[PDB]
Amino acid sequence: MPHAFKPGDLVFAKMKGYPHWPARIDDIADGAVKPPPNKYPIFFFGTHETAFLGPKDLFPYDKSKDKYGKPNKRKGFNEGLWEIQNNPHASYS
Repeated sequence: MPHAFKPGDLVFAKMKGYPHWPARIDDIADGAVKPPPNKYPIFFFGTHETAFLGPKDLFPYDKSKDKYGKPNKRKGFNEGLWEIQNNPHASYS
């Protein structure tokens, strides 16, 4: 059975106006800004941007990649695809 989302989890994350996007639940580093309650900091592969998102927007990677892991015109997306597949846990600082 599924647990709650934990930092390190790979997802497609859905933002308004963007397609399901390859991402990861990040850790909060010491002294860095904390997300609102019931939000997770999401690092988006390719764009390397952070938003805060609840679970309704978070699609587990393993299960969703057949639907969503296909290339896309969008800036950063294909880079995004490569990162999540090939090195999802690197520092892209």
